[PDB]
Amino acid sequence: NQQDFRTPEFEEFNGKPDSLFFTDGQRRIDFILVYEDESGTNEKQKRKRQAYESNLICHGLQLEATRSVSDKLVFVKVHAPWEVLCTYAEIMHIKLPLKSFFNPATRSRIVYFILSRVINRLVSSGIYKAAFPLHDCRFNYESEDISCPSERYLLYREWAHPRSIYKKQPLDLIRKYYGEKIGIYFAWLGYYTQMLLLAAVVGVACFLYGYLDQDNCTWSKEVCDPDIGGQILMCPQCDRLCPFWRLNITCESSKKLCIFDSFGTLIFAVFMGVWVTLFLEFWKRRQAELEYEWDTVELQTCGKCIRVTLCASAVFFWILLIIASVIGIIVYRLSVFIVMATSITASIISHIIIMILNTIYEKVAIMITNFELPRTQTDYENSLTMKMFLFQFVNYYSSCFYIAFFKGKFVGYPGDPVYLLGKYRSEECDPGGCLLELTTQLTIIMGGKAIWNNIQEVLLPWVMNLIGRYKKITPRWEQDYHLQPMGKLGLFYEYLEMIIQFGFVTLFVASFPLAPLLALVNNILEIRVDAWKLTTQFRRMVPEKAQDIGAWQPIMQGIAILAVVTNAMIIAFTSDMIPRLVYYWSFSIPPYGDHTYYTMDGYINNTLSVFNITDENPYIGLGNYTLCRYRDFRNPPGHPQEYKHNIYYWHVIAAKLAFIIVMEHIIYSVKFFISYAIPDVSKITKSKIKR
Amino acid sequence: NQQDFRTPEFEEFNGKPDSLFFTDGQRRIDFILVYEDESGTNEKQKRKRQAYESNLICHGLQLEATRSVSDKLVFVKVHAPWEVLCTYAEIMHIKLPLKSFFNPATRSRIVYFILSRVINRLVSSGIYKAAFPLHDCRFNYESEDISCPSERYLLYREWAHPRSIYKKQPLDLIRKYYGEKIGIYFAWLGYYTQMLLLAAVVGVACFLYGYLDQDNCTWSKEVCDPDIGGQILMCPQCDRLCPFWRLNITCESSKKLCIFDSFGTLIFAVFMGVWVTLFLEFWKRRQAELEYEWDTVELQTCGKCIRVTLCASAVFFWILLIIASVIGIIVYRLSVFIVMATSITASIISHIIIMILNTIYEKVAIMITNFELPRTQTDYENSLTMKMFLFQFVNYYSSCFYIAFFKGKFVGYPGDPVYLLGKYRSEECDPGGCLLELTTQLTIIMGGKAIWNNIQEVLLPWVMNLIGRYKKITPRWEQDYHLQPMGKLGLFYEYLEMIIQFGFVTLFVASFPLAPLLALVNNILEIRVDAWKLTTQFRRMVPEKAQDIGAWQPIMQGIAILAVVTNAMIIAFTSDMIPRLVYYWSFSIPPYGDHTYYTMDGYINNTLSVFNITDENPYIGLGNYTLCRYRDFRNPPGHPQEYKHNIYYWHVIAAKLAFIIVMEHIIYSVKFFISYAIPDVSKITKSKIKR
Ligand SMILES: [Ca+2]
Ligand SMILES: [Ca+2]
Ligand SMILES: [Ca+2]
Ligand SMILES: [Ca+2]
Ligand SMILES: [Ca+2]
Ligand SMILES: [Ca+2]
Repeated sequence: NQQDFRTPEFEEFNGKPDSLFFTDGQRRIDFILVYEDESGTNEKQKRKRQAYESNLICHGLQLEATRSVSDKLVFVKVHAPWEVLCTYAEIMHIKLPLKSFFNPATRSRIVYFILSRVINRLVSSGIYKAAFPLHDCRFNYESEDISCPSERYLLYREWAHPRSIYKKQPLDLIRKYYGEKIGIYFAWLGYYTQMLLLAAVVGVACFLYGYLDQDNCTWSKEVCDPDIGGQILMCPQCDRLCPFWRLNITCESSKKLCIFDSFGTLIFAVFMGVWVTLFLEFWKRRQAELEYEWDTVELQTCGKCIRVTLCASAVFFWILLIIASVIGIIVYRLSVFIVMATSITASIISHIIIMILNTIYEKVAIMITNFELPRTQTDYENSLTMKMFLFQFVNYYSSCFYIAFFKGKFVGYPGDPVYLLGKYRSEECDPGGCLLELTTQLTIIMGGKAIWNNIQEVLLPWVMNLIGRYKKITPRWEQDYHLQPMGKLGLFYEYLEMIIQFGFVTLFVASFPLAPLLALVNNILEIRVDAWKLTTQFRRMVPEKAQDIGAWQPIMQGIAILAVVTNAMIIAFTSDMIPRLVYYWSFSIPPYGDHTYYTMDGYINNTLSVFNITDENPYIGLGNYTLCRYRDFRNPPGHPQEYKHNIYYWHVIAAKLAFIIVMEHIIYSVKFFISYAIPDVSKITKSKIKR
Repeated sequence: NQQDFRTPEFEEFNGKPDSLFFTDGQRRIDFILVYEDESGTNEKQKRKRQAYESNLICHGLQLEATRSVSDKLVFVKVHAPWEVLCTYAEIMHIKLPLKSFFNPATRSRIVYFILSRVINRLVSSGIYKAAFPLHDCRFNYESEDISCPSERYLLYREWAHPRSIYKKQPLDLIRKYYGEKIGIYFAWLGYYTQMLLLAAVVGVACFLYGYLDQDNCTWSKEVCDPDIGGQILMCPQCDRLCPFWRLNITCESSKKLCIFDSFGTLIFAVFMGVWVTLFLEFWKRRQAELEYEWDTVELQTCGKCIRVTLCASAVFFWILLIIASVIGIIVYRLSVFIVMATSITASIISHIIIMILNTIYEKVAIMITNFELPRTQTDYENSLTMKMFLFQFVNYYSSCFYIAFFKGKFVGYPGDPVYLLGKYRSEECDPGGCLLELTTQLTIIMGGKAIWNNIQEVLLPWVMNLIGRYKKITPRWEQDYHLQPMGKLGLFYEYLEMIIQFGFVTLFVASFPLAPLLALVNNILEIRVDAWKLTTQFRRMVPEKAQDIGAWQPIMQGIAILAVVTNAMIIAFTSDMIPRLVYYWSFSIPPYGDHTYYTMDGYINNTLSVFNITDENPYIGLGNYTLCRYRDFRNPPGHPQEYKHNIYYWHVIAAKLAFIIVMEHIIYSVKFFISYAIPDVSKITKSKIKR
């Protein structure tokens, strides 16, 4: 309880490079302590460190210290004797198998439990420079010690090196080396990859179905036809900045659309609702099986309500402010890049700004909790998880929800457009369409940002380690000291990235079916990059235990429900499928159309709405034209209700709302049945539980 | 393990009238068995019963048998000695309080558990006529024995007597006397009554709001006025059976409608969604509180899959057939009663037919499970509960779903109506409207059928007991013998009645807001009737333990979700609120209407569709009239798309679908937020859990 004496056996030896034991070699190293003290704060830190070391020795730990060969830094070796291990294995409910004994992971967990009971406070307040366990050896080389297993080398060879990309994950080795959280993260990632392979082959089937009929989609042929889709002259998209345009750029746009907008995409969206349900249910079953195999189950006012309400209101205000900022920044970045290839540059500029404001968002997300922190790890972690996920959701998915549900959805007919305010003429979608723009944005996100994110993940920790080493034989503790410490909530970031990808896959799956395939390739690379940067660059973290992914499971459930709603809204409002269907059924018939049987020909001409120049009148300056046609269902000019919504408009909007209702109800019913018909715990797992 | 000897101490004594003990008086009676044997089957029954009694004696029980004073019926008293009770309280996980000992309820439960382990099989195969515990004393009189508590007398005086209808439920006494199942049923009933009081005062406020504005609803005044609602001549409701009618019966019909069809009803529907959410959440908290207080927490292939699928298919087929039978019988009973008071007679005829087919439905619901019975009580009971509830749901709620969502919804214009087949002209709703018919049906159900059900519950057990006694001092066993035995799933029927009432309250709350009040009165009477018939009429049941209401909780969750959907559909399709709203907002304006500002005057004339006689033509025979109007939004005759749906129809249907979408999404979001914001277990309950 007092700084009676210092760390015993203060001896220096760095000759053995890959020795995890002490100088005698009898006992291994379950933790390492780092401090620099030789150069009024200095004496206070010295006294407090001496007190802490004395407490550690008195509790039963053995501390042996050495100084860095490359001086002023002193490394202290921490080991738990046999008695300490036995007594804290009796205290901490550890599921030992009863028919050296403990793998180094659980030993380091025990010693960190001891440090917490008597550790992060010293490190945070500059007292201790670092404190960590040790790796077995260098990732690329076998350990010099024959006795010590070089399982880090094995994990680098068969699991982390890109050359073994196609091999199955040794999901038992990574959990026995790193811990249950890392192991369950990688198991969840692998299962997610398998389900993505299933959804990806189904989506490729749908894509090929839409590609084989690409030569028969009548509307796309008419758009490409110069005799039908060339005669149609459209109205300018913006004010005084766009000219009158025909419908022949929409030739290529609509070929790609007919590929990406057909019955195959709707079939795939229904299948994807089913597939999300199956993914969630079978992950519940796999999670139960992993819980059994790994034994993850272990155990160890008015003013306050007013403050909670005020903080929630402040968080909501901040979220709304960031929503507006993201929408404005993407609109103004598009405007900047106006004066394709430009999309990629705009995408990377938005990515850099998003990462800057993401760092800002992390800072504000810890600040908001700073004055309301219960300091209990589980609830604080879950609250921070929810808040950070809300922020990331806001950013990433607002950039896409603006295109899907807000862009072009609230404008008017060319005569008297919807003028917002002093700066007005709110942008409408591209000539290709809102759906094609959303598809291109999702493709850019998936492909380009997955590639660049994996490259950054590979390089940034490696770059930091390289620059740290830039500024001869070194022991294990010194080598581990020159490694990036994976800070607080590091695995949280990996889970967050994968949940963002899952939201991208499921929420907007009705736009392009290749999202599961693009996520499949990304995940196949992601397993290896996350394994490699954890194995080689980042310093080894103390193992712990987790029985599930955490708040990410409720987050995924909410994303699934929101995905049903969002896919219904995408097929109804963003997509053009329902107007085509309504024409083919109830407007190519004698009461409205002229065709005898239900067909699709003469659809583009009949859908578009005329607008003659009877309206400043900025349109006459653009050209000598007199009538332009726009993507709306108003009455023709000269009608008694001209520019007002006509019978066709309300028919189509009723069909859209009816489709939303029918699809949502049927999909929710099927999801309810599948979740009901699937036992969340497998029969084999029940049988082995009975034993 | 052999029939070595009979029941010891075979003596006859009936002098003591309310003696719960044996002849000696040292030991109380924990069970009574009924058998008659003095008159090949006889000797086998004698041998089997003697073996059963010998086994009971060997296991530790003491059995004394006496014959009835009024012969051939012999009653056997069953007592558990101190050693057996102690050893089985050690066996069965009983939470005895440590700072005669056991209350007779748990003693009876233990003895019944012993009988089951070594009782129902004998009763089923005529071996034992009946097997029951005994009550302490007569309900209306004190116990003759001074020492014995007269807690049945106390329950009658304070809780079962209708004179104490305003008292609090002695919810601890009823669970300590009857058991945890009955106790939790009555606790749920009391909490349901409290929440019904809340919903009832709110609904009375909404009804008052609709009743005060009864003189300001313009459309009802127009209907009543002979100048507007009298000149409108409507088409005959049926073919060759109904005449041309004006719109003046709809005067009174619309007065009542404007009372029951107003924004107050919509506000109350939203509030009822919130109230169902709060009811479920606070019942979860109350159930946790009762689990803590009462300590209810206790513990003690291809061919098969094909058979399960076949059984599910058979169940679905039977359900559909019963749906058809119920709709056909109600339609044909209405037809019979055609050739008000007639509704009441039709209601009671339907009630009699419903009870007959309910007996048949219980028979078929046990038959379907007989050949697939796992024989484990929990799963088989849950399956039977779900199937029987599905059947009762189909009956009760299909009689109303036909009126709401199908009657008059799929018909045609009077010229060439929807002719189904050889017998055709599908019936349209009454001149008052589908909503008024639904509200009248619900009022009949609630008021008349609740009063009649309570009267039947009071009389039928009492009448059966009277006729049984029809065919001088009688001891306890003989007194209990002449009582109606609450058979299998007896408590299930009470729960089913209350859940049917809950479904009527929640699913159709958008029709009339007095449903919560009518449920409140019914439940205040129901607590007393269920207490009285259980205490005085029905024979005592063996106590059991249950920590929740059972499958009724998932059933109520499903009913809540379906009630959100059903109230949305009722307000949209069955109710006329949305057409009125659409007229007032977007059809009393210059583009369509003539009025300057938004108003509701001239709504009835503008909504109805004209139809001149240009069609057999049964309409000319009925009268000399030439044009009639009908409740549809077709084009006027002579239009280029005459009798086809017009702009008004599609605008109205789009608004109906949009309201369904918006209301469902908002209500589900609010329910999600409230269930999230409310912890399922109370804070005080958590604090006492910590102790
Ligand atoms: Ca990545
Ligand atoms: Ca990653
Ligand atoms: Ca399930
Ligand atoms: Ca009743
Ligand atoms: Ca009852
Ligand atoms: Ca809750």
